[PDB]
Amino acid sequence: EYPTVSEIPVGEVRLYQIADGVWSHIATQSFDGAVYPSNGLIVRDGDELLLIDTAWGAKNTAALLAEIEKQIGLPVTRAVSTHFHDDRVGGVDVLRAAGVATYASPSTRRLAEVEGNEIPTHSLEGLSSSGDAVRFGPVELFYPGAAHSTDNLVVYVPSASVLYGGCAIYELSRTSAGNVADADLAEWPTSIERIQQHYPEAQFVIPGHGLPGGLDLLKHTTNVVKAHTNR
Ligand SMILES: C[C@@H]1C([C@H](C(=O)O)[C@@H](C)O)=N[C@H](C(=O)O)[C@H]1SC1Cn2cnc[n+]2C1
Ligand SMILES: [Cl-]
Ligand SMILES: [Cl-]
Ligand SMILES: [Cl-]
Ligand SMILES: [Zn+2]
Ligand SMILES: [Zn+2]
Ligand SMILES: [Zn+2]
Repeated sequence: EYPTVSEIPVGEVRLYQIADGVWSHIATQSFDGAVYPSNGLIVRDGDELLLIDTAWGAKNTAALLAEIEKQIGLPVTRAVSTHFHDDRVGGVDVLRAAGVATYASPSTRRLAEVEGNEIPTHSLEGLSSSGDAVRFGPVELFYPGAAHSTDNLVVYVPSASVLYGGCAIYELSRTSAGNVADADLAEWPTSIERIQQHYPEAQFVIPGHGLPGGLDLLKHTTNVVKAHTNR
């Protein structure tokens, strides 16, 4: 039942329950003349919610907050953006105005400022070196090293065995690499290796765009990235 790009009008947000207390949020955006879906995560944090990533823009992120209230009804109190690009931080201003405490690593905040993108308020400590992991409410944040971007984080939900890869992990239907201008193509396979070694127990893997799957999505992503490097 996972919604695909043709099933979500731009401006609307859909939620998909992955496991007890874990949802993905799915939105769509026009970009480069195409339409792309984009995922983030919602994790129950007691009687509150932790949000992972915006819904790629102010309008989409307002729709995200509305859909969360309609379908879940717990307040979003904190949000983490997993790298500095607009599908992760675009809409941070909307979150901030709604009383959400927004977070990102120091590297993400700096890169967002350089790029002209919205800047999450709070700085996450302990994620500056490859292999670093820190617990943050009901998730673990992991910096695997540079991949899709130099700052990209992944998010593990231990209670539900859900690994959220953000844009460092590709869905299976994507067999070519795109929008890699800020990527470290050479390090990306090694960074995925670090993810597999650190979260071998993941049952579900959620890419930044497209359908969830299992841990196969990690090897798939390595295969596609390597093929692009060699092309
Ligand atoms: C423009 C998007 C976005 C940008 C970024 O973060 O680099 C920024 C706007 O936030 N992230 C994307 C990604 O690749 O992670 C792409 S969408 C991806 C491209 N594509 C080709 N076939 C299927 N897809 C999905
Ligand atoms: Cl961007
Ligand atoms: Cl705050
Ligand atoms: Cl706060
Ligand atoms: Zn990106
Ligand atoms: Zn605060
Ligand atoms: Zn992306």
